[PDB]
Amino acid sequence: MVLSEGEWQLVLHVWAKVEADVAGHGQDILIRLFKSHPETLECFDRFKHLKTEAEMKASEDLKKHGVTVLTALGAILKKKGHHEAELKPLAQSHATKHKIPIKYLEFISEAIIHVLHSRHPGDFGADAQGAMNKALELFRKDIAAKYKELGYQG
Ligand code: HEM
Repeated sequence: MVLSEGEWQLVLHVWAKVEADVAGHGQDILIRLFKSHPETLECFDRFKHLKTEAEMKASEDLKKHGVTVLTALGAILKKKGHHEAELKPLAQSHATKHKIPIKYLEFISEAIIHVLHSRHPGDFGADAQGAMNKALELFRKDIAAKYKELGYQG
């Protein structure tokens, strides 16, 4: 994959909006993931009992984890594909400790796209959606290659 500089700019321009309310984006993303693909909730021992959207919005622990996820993702996107150093510790933990399959990274990618549409209509048009899709796909493909370098099938 090779994104155009334009595509990267579309990505980073919408990312600036995410940065204006990182915790709100993070909550909405994790909640949308858990709603759309409930099996994913089982991966979080401390959260896995939460039932309703309002319950999840009140979890300080879920909100903190959202920030943690989006901070790491932000640093990776800003590398414009030159993210081997940032991916390594993340592949390590997600392959070996959390045991997350690549398909669940696909599920969270869908949730990111939904939330960006939900919070930023007018500024998340087809072109920005396409560029964000491509950046997230690159991320997932590169993680999957890292898993295999560690000897794991993601
Ligand atoms: C954009 C995609 C993702 C990013 C950037 C991301 C990032 C992170 C970061 C930075 C951490 C803490 C440090 C670490 O353990 O490596 C973490 C922990 C974790 N991640 Fe992810 N992650 C993503 C997707 C997922 C998905 C889809 C799942 C499960 C469905 C998952 C499950 C977990 C779990 C279980 C932990 C440990 C949580 C805790 O006990 O506090 N991750 N992730």
